[PDB]
Amino acid sequence: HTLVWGVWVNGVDQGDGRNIYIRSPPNNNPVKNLTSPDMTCNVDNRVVPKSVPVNAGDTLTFEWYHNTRDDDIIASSHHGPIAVYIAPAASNGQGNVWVKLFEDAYNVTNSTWAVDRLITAHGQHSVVVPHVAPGDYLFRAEIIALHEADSLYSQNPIRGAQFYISCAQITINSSDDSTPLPAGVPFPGAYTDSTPGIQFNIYTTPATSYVAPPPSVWSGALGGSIAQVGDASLE
Ligand SMILES: OC[C@H]1O[C@@H](O[C@H]2[C@H](O)[C@@H](O)[C@H](O[C@H]3[C@H](O)[C@@H](O)[C@H](O)O[C@@H]3CO)O[C@@H]2CO)[C@H](O)[C@@H](O)[C@@H]1O
Ligand SMILES: OC[C@H]1O[C@@H](O[C@H]2[C@H](O)[C@@H](O)[C@H](O)O[C@@H]2CO)[C@H](O)[C@@H](O)[C@@H]1O
Ligand SMILES: [Cl-]
Ligand SMILES: [Cl-]
Ligand SMILES: [Cu+2]
Repeated sequence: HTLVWGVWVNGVDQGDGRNIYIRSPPNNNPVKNLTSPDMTCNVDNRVVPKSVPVNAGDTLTFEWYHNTRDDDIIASSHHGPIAVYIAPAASNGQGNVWVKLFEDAYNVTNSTWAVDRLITAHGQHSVVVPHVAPGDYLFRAEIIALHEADSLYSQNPIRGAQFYISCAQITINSSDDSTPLPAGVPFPGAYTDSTPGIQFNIYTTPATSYVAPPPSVWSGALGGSIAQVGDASLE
């Protein structure tokens, strides 16, 4: 159970974005039905009044929290990967539009899941804004908690992979468009019961064998991190 509080741009806090520039759901419960319309941008996908201005090459940091800002972030049980996707905003996240900018699943070097590192990072993970066409975008940050993913939700709706999905409205102002955004995948639709990384038993299957759900990270993506970029406690 986790939500996005807001974003930072080049280490500058853009302030509380909930229901303002984040398409916030009413609560931190997960989405679990892979064919749900809720897979796009969680259960309350609608235009919110603001979009955060960025330029190509800016560091864009998502900040998650559990109950209050800069708390436990997400229950430690919720091991799993983190991904960020981008789609043009006029799509409203519909159709073949979502392009993956970031993936971090299990780090063999550190012996930690992305979620484990997200907690240590006070809920902060970042991407480099890509060199796409100037305009309005949705950045879809997705945490998959795998602690009940040994079952398919479609088998047993009390369990399944858990999707914590948050869509931020971002406006890309200055961009040379050196990497035009291609068509991408649909949500719902990209993940199915047979997709690698959706059904996974973390109790019996080593995390060294985990394969995150496709799609692969786009060739235009410039990278990211899971690391504290801003200190919320200084405000
Ligand atoms: O035993 C089932 C699994 O429970 C996980 O804890 C979650 C609880 O089941 C869930 O009810 C609770 O939901 C809270 C939420 O955390 C809180 O922010 C909100 O204000 O109220 C909700 C309703 O009470 O969330 C926790 C996760 O934080 C365990 O983490 C898991 O190990 C266990 O298998
Ligand atoms: O960040 C580690 C993460 O990498 C995943 O592979 C990506 C990589 O992140 C990205 O830089 C490159 O552009 O594409 C590949 C393929 O999608 C990998 O799938 C994860 O297991 C790993 O934790
Ligand atoms: Cl939970
Ligand atoms: Cl959310
Ligand atoms: Cu939870």
